[PDB]
Amino acid sequence: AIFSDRYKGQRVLGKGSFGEVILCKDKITGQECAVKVISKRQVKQKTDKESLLREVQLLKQLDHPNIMKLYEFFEDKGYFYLVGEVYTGGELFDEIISRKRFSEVDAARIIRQVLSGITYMHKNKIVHRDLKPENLLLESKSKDANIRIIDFGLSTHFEASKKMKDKIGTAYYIAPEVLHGTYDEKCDVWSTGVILYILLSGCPPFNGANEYDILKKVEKGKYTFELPQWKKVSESAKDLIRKMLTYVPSMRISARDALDHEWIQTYTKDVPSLDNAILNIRQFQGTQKLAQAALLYMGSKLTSQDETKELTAIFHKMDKNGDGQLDRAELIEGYKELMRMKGQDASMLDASAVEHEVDQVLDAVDFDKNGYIEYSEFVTVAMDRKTLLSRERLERAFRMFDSDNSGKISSTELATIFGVSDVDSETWKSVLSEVDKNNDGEVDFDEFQQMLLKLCGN
Ligand SMILES: CC(C)COc1ccc2cc(-c3nn(CC4CCN(C)CC4)c4ncnc(N)c34)ccc2c1
Repeated sequence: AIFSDRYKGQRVLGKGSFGEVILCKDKITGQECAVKVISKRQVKQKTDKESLLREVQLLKQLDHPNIMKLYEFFEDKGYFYLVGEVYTGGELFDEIISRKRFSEVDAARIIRQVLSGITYMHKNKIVHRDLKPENLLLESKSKDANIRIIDFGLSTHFEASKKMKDKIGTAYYIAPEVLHGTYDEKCDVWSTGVILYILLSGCPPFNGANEYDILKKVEKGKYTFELPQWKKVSESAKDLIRKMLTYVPSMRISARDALDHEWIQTYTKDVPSLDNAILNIRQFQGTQKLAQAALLYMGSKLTSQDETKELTAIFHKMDKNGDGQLDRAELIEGYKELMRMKGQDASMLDASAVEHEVDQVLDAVDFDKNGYIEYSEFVTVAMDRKTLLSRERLERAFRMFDSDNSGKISSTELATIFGVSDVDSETWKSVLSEVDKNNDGEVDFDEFQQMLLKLCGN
């Protein structure tokens, strides 16, 4: 069975752990699904084929309201196609920051759902290991929507990326025992404890100016509740967090036992709003998403340098007599040749999607698609479109982060952003000196963009 014989791509949702995720549709039944596409060249398997196939077969039979439903699995020479149920509510934290109030009742209802999901998967001997806020999706845009946990089962069968653009926001949530090599299902309880701590305070329990500093704190395992906003929080919530953030996993509370904890029993069956927490989460989230967007922008610029020259070289080879003109079918053949090697665009997984993409570029530049075309102009527009989309994505993240609409990001804020982005301190300061030549101690959007261009060799 071939994935593209059955499914057509609608639109790219985004890059998640291990691969890009595409909204797809069954060509016969019209069923919509969310397909995670793992490139075999970029991601290495940890287990054999026997093991992976059996896991998939088990997962397809499992069913729980707080776990993503898996429908199908496909494999070809280059990729794995993981076909799951599509959820439309987005990431939990993105919904949380938009609401006016947030209490321990809201938090307890959220955590009960997470613990219920984890409990169920643990009964079936499946461990997540990489549990974090971006793995908590809302089933729909409804106010009361269930949480659906994504990526259960993946870490067991695939090695994680070492690229920082993939490792953003991982260090806060990882259990200490995962760092040293001996771990079991209890690591998921630790990660949920970290998430709970953040839900109630808006600040990570283990924090630092860069990834390795965060990991050092995690490894020591020590945290406190001495921040002012913990005065608002019930002792039972702090007691549960303690039990989930117990260092020795054998002494740490199980997921199933946490469901029976006083705090869950009291607050899920009077309570003020955690206003300081929601403000801190908004800053946390904003900071995290801008760091991610920065890395993705820089990644997109490098992909463009690579793809522009490769696409030009492919068409040069095709252009036999060398007059620079190729027809639409040839442009498709060359663009296929390109996306064939590169694992960048997952929405270009079959010939039909490539035909469509080529037509969109020709329609943008007002070139007639039924005659011969100046390929060098096609390349420029095809790449400039991606450059523009990348620029616009970054800008939206910049505006989101700039919550007072000042138009600026301060040096203190840059340190925070670049710290999360794990860009070396003297490196970004060096680039800031290049861009900020009046010692303003702040950058507008274009200046920020220029700093990022200088941080990826431009
Ligand atoms: C074979 C199993 C162990 C895992 O298989 C799957 C299959 C589909 C998946 C789909 C997603 C997924 N990922 N995403 C979107 C993320 C993609 C990146 N953006 C920036 C943030 C959200 C989804 N949105 C709606 N529904 C979904 N199911 C997803 C995540 C993990 C998945 C794992």
